[PDB]
Amino acid sequence: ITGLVYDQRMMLHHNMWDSHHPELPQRISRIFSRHEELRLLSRCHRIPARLATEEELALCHSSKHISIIKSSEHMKPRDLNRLGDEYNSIFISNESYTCALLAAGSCFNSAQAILTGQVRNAVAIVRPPGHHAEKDTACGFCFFNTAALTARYAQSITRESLRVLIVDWDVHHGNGTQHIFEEDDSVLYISLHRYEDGAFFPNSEDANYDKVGLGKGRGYNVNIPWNGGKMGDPEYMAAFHHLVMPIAREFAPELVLVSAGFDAARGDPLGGFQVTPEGYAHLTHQLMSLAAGRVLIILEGGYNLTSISESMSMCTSMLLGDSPPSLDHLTPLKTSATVSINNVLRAHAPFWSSLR
Ligand SMILES: Cc1cc(C)cc(C(=O)N(CC(=O)NC2CCCCC2)Cc2ccc(C(=O)NO)cc2)c1
Ligand SMILES: [K+]
Ligand SMILES: [K+]
Ligand SMILES: [Zn+2]
Repeated sequence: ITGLVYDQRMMLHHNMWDSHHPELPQRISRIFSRHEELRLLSRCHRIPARLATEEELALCHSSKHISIIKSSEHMKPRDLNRLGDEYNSIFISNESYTCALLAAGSCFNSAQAILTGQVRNAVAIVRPPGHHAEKDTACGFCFFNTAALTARYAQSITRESLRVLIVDWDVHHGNGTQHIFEEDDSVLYISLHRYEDGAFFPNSEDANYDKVGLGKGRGYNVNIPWNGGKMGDPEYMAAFHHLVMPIAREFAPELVLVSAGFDAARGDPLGGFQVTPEGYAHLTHQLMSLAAGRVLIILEGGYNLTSISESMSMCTSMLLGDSPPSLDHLTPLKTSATVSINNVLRAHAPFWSSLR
């Protein structure tokens, strides 16, 4: 029923100059170990990992960007150090390119397994993350945009115009995913992210609510930016009820990809929010009502090892069919959260009749 892909070879990507960098190899092994402790692994169908090909990376990335990252596979440490400093917040090791290939190819196999009907949904415990990677550059711990590539891969084996919904609940804006699909009406990108008027990473006004897409893509980019607050379950539930789910139902996606960063969880040193594991489980179960249940959960950020292990395991439990948790929908929101939601409603009401 539920697929799961994990490969410890993705642990080889590491930071040679700061072993305490929070994007640790143990991120994925701790999540995998938690699935075993909770006896969820044996309930899933193990999907094998594989390398994405260079032709598949070219679905979203330029040949120059593919070539440069590929060239790092055999660089000396001094060259890996210099190459990394040419990007915003990037460390590179000799294994980084292969791990990025394995992360993308693992989601390709997961999407294919969903599209053949072999599994109903799937989880991908992969690293390095992807949603900060742009067409021509790496950024924010990301080399290739795994979620964006998986969307294009799905279209390449079913129908070119297959309607794919990408929900990005990582605490950071997926600037790479937004730009790749900004003019595309076949891929709806909805991102919830801490914004702080543009001061939170990645420090760009591209993440604001008035960025709704370009050309034919107008209305197919939904930014839900949080400002001046410590958001948690009530704010994310309200955004799904008023924004994500009404838009997603009207879009009627045929496939749902979740850029699932868990750095908005309580205790995360980079996020500062307090979304609980039950909150992530509620969001997952909501998305399962779409696309006849065809949901692929792809790991992005998340850096409290205990928090991400519990949170993603709760999402897998939901995909396996376990009963969703009960949450108080009457809890009052932070006042700035209501302002954020109303700003998004005003910006997207001219494009979605479900908001009018
Ligand atoms: C180079 C570096 C390393 C580490 C471990 C963290 C950070 C960091 O503090 N950052 C967020 C931030 O506010 N930087 C400001 C920008 C304005 C001027 C001064 C610092 C970067 C970052 C990138 C990606 C992700 C992610 O992918 N999360 O899922 C998280 C953090 C930098
Ligand atoms: K996000
Ligand atoms: K779009
Ligand atoms: Zn993040």
